[PDB]
Amino acid sequence: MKEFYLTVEQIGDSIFERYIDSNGRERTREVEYKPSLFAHCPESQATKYFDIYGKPCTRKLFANMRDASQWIKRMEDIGLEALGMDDFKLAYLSDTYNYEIKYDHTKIRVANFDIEVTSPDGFPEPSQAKHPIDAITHYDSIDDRFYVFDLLNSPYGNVEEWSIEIAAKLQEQGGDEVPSEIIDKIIYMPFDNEKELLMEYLNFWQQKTPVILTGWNVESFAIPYVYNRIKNIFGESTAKRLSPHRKTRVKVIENMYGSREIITLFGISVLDYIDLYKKFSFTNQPSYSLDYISEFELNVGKLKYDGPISKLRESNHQRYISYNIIAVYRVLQIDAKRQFINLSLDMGYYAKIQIQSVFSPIKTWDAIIFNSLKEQNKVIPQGRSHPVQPYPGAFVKEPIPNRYKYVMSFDLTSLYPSIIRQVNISPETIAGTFKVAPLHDYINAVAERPSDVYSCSPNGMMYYKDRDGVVPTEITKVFNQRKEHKGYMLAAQRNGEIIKEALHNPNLSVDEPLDVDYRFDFSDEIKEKIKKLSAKSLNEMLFRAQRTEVAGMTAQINRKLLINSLAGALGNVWFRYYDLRNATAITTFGQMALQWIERKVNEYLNEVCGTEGEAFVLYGDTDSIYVSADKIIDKVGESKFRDTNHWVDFLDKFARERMEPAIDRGFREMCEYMNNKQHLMFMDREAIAGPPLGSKGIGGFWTGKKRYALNVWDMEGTRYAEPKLKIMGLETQKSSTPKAVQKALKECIRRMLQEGEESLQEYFKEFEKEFRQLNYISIASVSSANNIAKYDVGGFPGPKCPFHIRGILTYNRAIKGNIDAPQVVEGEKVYVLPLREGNPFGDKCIAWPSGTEITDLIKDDVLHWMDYTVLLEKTFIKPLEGFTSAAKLDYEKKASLFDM
DNA sequence: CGTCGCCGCCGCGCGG
DNA sequence: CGCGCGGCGGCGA
Ligand SMILES: Cc1cn([C@H]2C[C@H](O)[C@@H](COP(=O)(O)OP(=O)(O)OP(=O)(O)O)O2)c(=O)[nH]c1=O
Ligand SMILES: [Ca+2]
Ligand SMILES: [Ca+2]
Ligand SMILES: [Ca+2]
Ligand SMILES: [Ca+2]
Ligand SMILES: [Ca+2]
Repeated sequence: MKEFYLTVEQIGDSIFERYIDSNGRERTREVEYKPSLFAHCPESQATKYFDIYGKPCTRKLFANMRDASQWIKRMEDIGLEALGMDDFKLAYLSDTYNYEIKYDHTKIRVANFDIEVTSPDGFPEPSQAKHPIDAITHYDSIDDRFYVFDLLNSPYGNVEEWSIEIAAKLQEQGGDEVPSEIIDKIIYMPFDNEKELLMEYLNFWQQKTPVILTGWNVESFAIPYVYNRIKNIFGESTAKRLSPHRKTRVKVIENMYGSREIITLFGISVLDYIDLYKKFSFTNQPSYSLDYISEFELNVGKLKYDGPISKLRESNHQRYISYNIIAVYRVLQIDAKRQFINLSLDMGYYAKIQIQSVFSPIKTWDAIIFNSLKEQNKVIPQGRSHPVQPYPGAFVKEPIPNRYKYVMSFDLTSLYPSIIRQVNISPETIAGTFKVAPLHDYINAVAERPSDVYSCSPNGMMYYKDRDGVVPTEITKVFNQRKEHKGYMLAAQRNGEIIKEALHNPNLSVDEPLDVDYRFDFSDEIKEKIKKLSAKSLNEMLFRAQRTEVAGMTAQINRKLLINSLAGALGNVWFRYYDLRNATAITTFGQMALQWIERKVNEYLNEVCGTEGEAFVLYGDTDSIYVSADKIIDKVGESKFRDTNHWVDFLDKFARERMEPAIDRGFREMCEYMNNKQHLMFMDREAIAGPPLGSKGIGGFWTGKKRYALNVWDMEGTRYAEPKLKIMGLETQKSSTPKAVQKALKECIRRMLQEGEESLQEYFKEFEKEFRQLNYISIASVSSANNIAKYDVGGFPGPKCPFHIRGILTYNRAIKGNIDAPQVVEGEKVYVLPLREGNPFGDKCIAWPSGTEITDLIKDDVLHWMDYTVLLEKTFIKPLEGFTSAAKLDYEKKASLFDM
């Protein structure tokens, strides 16, 4: 096979590399790598190395990496550019793997672990590590086994061995309901003392050294606790055995609030799953406990136990160990679904970076670009110092707040990357500048043509048309990958809707799910078989369809994020190719493109309908437009349609056959105007929205910029079995809004758009009556706990203290002097509740860590003093009044003459 | 060390 | 609750 690296590190003058050899075996080597850097030379000397501007360079080969680094410093002291890859391990990887990397995931050791630490005196601080580690479950991807290390004797209690038999039994049998599919995969090892446990762990770690190290909060907890506990018991050199090269560093993350010291293990790539999940999942959650994320992702119940966790080992060691094992598997199950590890490996190997660098698009793009340029013997520029400067972004149209019955949206495919490709925006393609007219002049096509030679953006920039820049070239490759995966995703989604439809008539039989590839549209043959299947098989197929969809979503949306990050990186000072001329060229062009097509769509539809000056485009944001279709529907007449799907077909056909061709012509004209290198402004129909035929639903409404709701029947070619609410910006979409409130506000909107004013009034009235029965968690707001110490004055709110910080301070006073109460962690999420006047907490609100029940100490008092009225007024009624007034509806029935 | 736009809540200090 | 301004949180692109 083709060799591929596992991990790479620079230690002084040595590259330490772990890799898979041609035989598929893990090896390690130390290389005294001689790096090269470059300096400009006279045009009058022979060379094959040139910078991106075509200036000739001479290669400087160094005896070792430290010499190379010192040369950089001397070049700074002289005042001359030191060119080339100054991250010597990226140069090493480029030299060693001078080909597209084919990796075999089965050869890569992915370790998933978690630890248990019994602690009576509060949260066990990793940097102190003063309490015994009493359980480690370490899953190994290569062995496919859960290795369980269990402490039997501790200063906090001596316990019996864990029973695998009881762990397999149902909870109703007194068991732990450890899923049957992993029972045979548990290798259980009890220990009489913590020393032997840790020594055996390290020996085990030596035999099965993780390449990818993951788990839940392992970077902030498990890793530093294990390292520090071992350091406390045995000394540093023994702790350093967690690194295959025996080197570690104790380092902080730079922020703007506080600091936390994490452990860098040289020769391992740590990908904490919480960090994988936060970057790649495209959610914001009220809580990031594994219980919460597991319930959300997998619909599994919370791990249930009595008393505090600090007493669990003592009271019920059986369950303690089982819940440790189950916690590991749940991360595996989340990954099986989301596929973030797979995504990380893909991106990592593509860029030829340390895998853990996927968290950093700047590092990723820096390495992609460097490899692309090196292939052509081109030399990258030195990174420079730049002051942070604000620059303009997208255009957003101000909508007229109103109901909107029929709506068709259109959206530009991958806007910013396509602008980069169309215009040819790249560091080395800058051709010069032209004299800019006000942007509206370009929008209305009244400004003089920018250039007859070069490709232009209305910010004044000009670019070469003779050849593609490295940015367009490299961004196009990832874009194409993205497109493929989006194709798989949408097809899985369409297939899902076919299964949903079929589920309306399940056939009563014993049968199996069809063996199909969900990434491809179901054939007619498959459709007919599905029409003959039982609910059991259809539901299992739907589950499989939805899993394929999720897999496709992960692959596509994060490649989208990566290509969009290239456009953003051009506006970040740490990017090697930082250039505000290029970042602004993208965004200004975007503002022109949007407003230009607004004009064209308006001009086109006015002609179709025989009017003048009327606005059809009601809204737009960045690259999408929302077109009112009322008049199109009205021109045929609502009476003429058989059912909802019929007018949906009609709008789909009208958008695909009349509007899209007009949109294309309008954009082809803009391309010529700007003299761009390649027409790539592709604006397709996205949504078809409206109320059900014959109903009193309003279809959609806008309250303002980035705030609207639509009743969608068709989204980029996916015809839904049941209409789906597209809601943006409104309170239903915010992680800060109470759960039950999100739910009720969503149902109010559903009723408004699908059913009408009377249905909405019927629901509101019922919610208002029953609201006081809602569980306190379901009605708590959520916020992030930032800068607590800034607003802490003696335990009481300082000047300008935010509401939620006030709540935290109230909580702190209430729990003061209590070792075992959950402390609020700076930066993490809190639930927030209003408190009625004259409560014992001595303030108007209280906040506690999210995802958890509030400590039993103050729960009863919180539940008794919760201010439901404030809750109902602030989180529900005020948002609802905002919706309804915008939609010109009343949520409460107004009095009429009929009341006699 | 991808970006900007822009919403609503809140504290504050008004606003004769 | 009448109002904007700045801080904040949190999405929407
Ligand atoms: C989502 C997102 C968009 N944008 C900008 C760049 C996008 O091109 C532009 C439009 O956003 P989107 O329409 O959400 O995304 P897109 O056009 O790039 O991709 P798609 O084909 O799925 O429509 O807004 C960002 O800068 N960062 C982001 O995270
Ligand atoms: Ca635990
Ligand atoms: Ca788009
Ligand atoms: Ca599209
Ligand atoms: Ca059937
Ligand atoms: Ca869009």
